[PDB]
This record gives sequence, C-alpha cells and structure tokens, in this order.
Amino acid sequence: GSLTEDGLSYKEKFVVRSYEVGSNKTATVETIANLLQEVGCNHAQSVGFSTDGFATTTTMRKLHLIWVTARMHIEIYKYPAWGDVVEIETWCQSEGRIGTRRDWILKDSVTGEVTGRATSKWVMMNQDTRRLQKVSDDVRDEYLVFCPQEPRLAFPEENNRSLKKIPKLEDPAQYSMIGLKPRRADLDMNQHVNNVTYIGWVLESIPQEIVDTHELQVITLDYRRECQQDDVVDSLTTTTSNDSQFLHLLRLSGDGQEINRGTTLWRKK
Amino acid sequence: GSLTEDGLSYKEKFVVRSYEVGSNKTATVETIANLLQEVGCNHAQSVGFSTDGFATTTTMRKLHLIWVTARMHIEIYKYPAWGDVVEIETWCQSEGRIGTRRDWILKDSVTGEVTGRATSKWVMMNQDTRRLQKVSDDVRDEYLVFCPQEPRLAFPEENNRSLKKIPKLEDPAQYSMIGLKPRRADLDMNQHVNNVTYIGWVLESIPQEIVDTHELQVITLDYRRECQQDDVVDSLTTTTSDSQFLHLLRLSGDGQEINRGTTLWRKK
Ligand SMILES: CN[C@@H]1CCN(c2ccccc2F)C1=O
Ligand SMILES: CN[C@@H]1CCN(c2ccccc2F)C1=O
Repeated sequence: GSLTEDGLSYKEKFVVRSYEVGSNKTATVETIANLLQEVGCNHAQSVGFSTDGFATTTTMRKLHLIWVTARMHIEIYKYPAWGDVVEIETWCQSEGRIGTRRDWILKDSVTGEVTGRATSKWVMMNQDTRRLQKVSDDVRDEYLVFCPQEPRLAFPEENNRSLKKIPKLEDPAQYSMIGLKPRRADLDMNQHVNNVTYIGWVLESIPQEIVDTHELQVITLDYRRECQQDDVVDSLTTTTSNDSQFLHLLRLSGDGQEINRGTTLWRKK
Repeated sequence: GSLTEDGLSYKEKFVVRSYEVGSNKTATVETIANLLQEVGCNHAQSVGFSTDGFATTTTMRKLHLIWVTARMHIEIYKYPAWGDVVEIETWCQSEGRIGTRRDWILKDSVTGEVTGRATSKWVMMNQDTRRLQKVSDDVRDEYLVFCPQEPRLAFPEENNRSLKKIPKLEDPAQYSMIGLKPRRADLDMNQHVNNVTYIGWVLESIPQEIVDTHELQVITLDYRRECQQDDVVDSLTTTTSDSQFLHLLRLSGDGQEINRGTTLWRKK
C-alpha cells in the first residue's frame, strides 16, 4: 500500500483468501470490514498516527483521548471472488467539532469498476471516563494537513442511506440469537472487542434462508456502548419490508442495555 | 505464491495484518493456523486439486470421498510482528494406506531464520457416511507425482512431540469455558466449522493470567468428530506440569468428545 500522489488519500490491494469467503465463494461482509480497518490502519501508520485503532497524536495520548466509531455504513455491489484482487482507496475528512469521517471506495483490480463503498463517523472520547468531547483546535490542526480540504464524499447523494436515522427495535423481535459471547480472536491488540465482531453478531439473527437466497447489499450500524470481554449479548432482528430490509438491535443479555442498533438491505440472488 | 523449482513443494509470503495480532503486537496462533491453511489451499490449486479444503480429484468426487484432518501439530519459536513478512513452505507426503501428511516451515523473510514448523495427518473418509477408508491405489497414484519420494520431515527427530499419544482428560477439569457456539464467520465455504475455530475453543479454557505471562510454544490437536453449526461445545483444561496443559472439547449436552490436545507454554 501507499499514499497517493497528492498525499491526501491511501490505496492498497488485497488478494481474497480461502478462509475469507462464504458459501458463495466470495468474500463475506466481515472480510470486507476487516480489510477497510486494515487499509485505515495503514493510512494512519503512513503519516505518523498511532496504529492501535485509535489514531492518536502525542497530544491525545497525554490527555488519554481516543477516536471511537459512532457509525459504520457499507454498500457492496459485487463481493470479490476467492483469489480476486480488490483495490481499496481511503481518506479522512474533519466534520468540524462533531468529529471526523473516514470514507472508502472498493474497486475490482482487473476491470477498475467500483464494487463497493463505505463511510464511517468517528467521535473523540476520554479512554478512561468514556466521556465524549468536541475536538479542540490544537488536535484538529494535527490531522487537517492529512485530509482533503474540499468535500470528497463516498456518498454524495441528497437522500443517501448513510445518514438515515435508525429507530429502536420494539419487543417482541421477529428473530433472535441469544447468549453470544466474544472469544480471544474477537479481541484486538488492546483487548477490546473488534468492531467487525458486532457486524457478525448483528447478522447472526438473520434467518439462514435469507442468507442462502439473498445477498447483503447495505448495512448501517450505530455503536452506542462497547461489549466487554466478559459480557453476553443478544442479537435481535425484525423484518421492516424483490428487496428485504431488517431492523437490528444488540443488547446485553442481562439488563437489556443497548450496545448497537442497525439496518440491513438484502437483494434476491 | 508459487511451486518451487522441482515442483514438489510450494512457497508464499504474507504480511501480518493489524487485526491478525494479539496483545503482544504479534500474530496469534489462529492467524498462523489460517495462513498454514491458505498456503495448503494454494498448493492444491497449483496442481489441479479441489480448493474446498478436501483436496479431491475427479475420481474422489465421483465416489464422494474427502480428505479430513486427523491431527494438527504446530511449534512456534517467534511469532511474526505486525507488518512483518513471513515466508511459508509446504509439501505433502503419502504415508502408505494410512493417509497423507502435510508439513510446513515458517521463516522470517528478512533474516531467513526458521521461526516455526507444523505437521498434520490426514485420512480419507466418505463425505456422507463419515466412514474412514484405508486410501486406494488409483487415488494414491493421482497425488504421488506431486510429493517428494524420499522422506522430507518438518519433525525428523525419533519420538518427537508431534507423534505423542494424547490421553483423555478426567473429570473434574481444573478450568473450563462452557457453551461455546460457532457463528457464520467460523464456517468455511462448505458451511463446515473451520479447523482453526477448534484451536481457538481449546485456548478459551486457558486462564487469562497464563496468556498474559506466557507465550504458546507447542499445540497438538487430535480431531475425533466435527461440531455442527447448531452444536454447543465445552472446552476443558487441566495443568499437567514451562507450563503444560491437557485439553478436551466435548458437546455440551451428552459430553461426546469432539477433540483432545496438549499445549506447552514458555514464560515471557
Ligand atoms: C478515526 N479518524 C482519525 C482522525 C485522524 N485520522 C487520519 C487522518 C488523515 C490520515 C490518517 C489518519 F489516520 C483518522 O483516521
Ligand atoms: C490433504 N492431503 C492431500 C493429499 C493430496 N494433497 C496434495 C499433494 C501434493 C500437492 C497438493 C496437494 F493438495 C493434499 O494436500
């Protein structure tokens, strides 16, 4: 991988592995999400930021401040087949004191066609107190030089799905997968549950028949709270709808505390 | 990746990814196991075998025959750091009518030093009846041309760890992790639980303090039965001792054995 000519974005190619594919012999949405994370981390390393998933500066580390994902939105047109080379371009943009946005474009390396796109909203938070805070000018100035200044949106459209408000699923849920627990492979280098694990947990409550006869086109996921290594989660899904749509909720198995909420849109194969 | 000059082995380089590392900033043993699987699959593709993890020929497919792992043995000296390039060489050897053996050597791409080694025993089985077959003659002839004929062993030493008999853990276990279930990410392209998931499940019953103060040096795992997508598993561990543990994975209901193994850990 490498930063592009103007130094305001980063590109990397990946060859889809045998264990990275599903029953269709194409990469799963979790393989895609891991690759978006990988190219994001390589972009942070290329310009001197921390590489632990928190993209900190020396200034942020002294204050115990980290960047955390508030929302992830992914849209896939074609999942790359096993052995295919997918090229991913990523960039970051500040959104004032709200936080930052990281976008991605996925392309087939052979044809050059856009096979997918993703956008994510990030907020700053104290690592220890978990208290959110707006971005200071001193912190902002450290990353503005690595971002394009004119707007560059992976989702430019007026009424695009990436900014839609997600409602809270009401009990009873139509489907559920109960008692989900993370294992050591689900943790990152900081012993925190990887954001991609939550995508897998959301998808666990989708009936196998939907998975066997449909392809996932869009997934939007809001992150409210993190699941600890010793927490137990319940994944809930209700059909909201040629296309199928679902509303999702991940909540702690005991008290029912919300950890995530989201929507999925599936198209008939 | 590519087959070597003599066409009797296969090599491939891998760059360790950010999500592939543990709390030590080095690749986990599950990342290693996935990479061994990947290079094995690429070797099968390179010479015309099936790429679904069963390494079948047109002859085996007609008979509904597959290759299945009976034992996996991995020894790691140095886990590659994130961003490091690890080079892996793999080859296969027939072991008569018993089955086949696939070996691997892991090396640091920068220094050329051997950082690890693995060996695995495979047996032939009918996919549907799950009944073992003592290989054939026409099936054997199909793969002998892709294997070295003189012995080439990743673990040459007589009476080494890779061939040790593993005993059955007795109740009560000293440690346990109960109610483990596979999710869709744990399945392969055939909707079967990936062999690497069982390695993760074995390690789940090792106390966090062992993991925090030790490095895994050797893992030997016997595979007796497959866990279905709707099965629930209990992982049991007892200290036998460097630290050594005896392991058992059994179905949560009836207690039916799915795997047994041993791990050897070194103080950091
Ligand atoms: C998570 N958002 C952060 C904010 C700074 N940042 C970033 C900006 C430009 C280049 C590389 C970078 F890592 C992020 O990715
Ligand atoms: C599982 N063991 C099988 C038996 C044949 N085989 C093999 C041999 C040489 C080259 C490529 C190969 F796939 C295996 O790996």
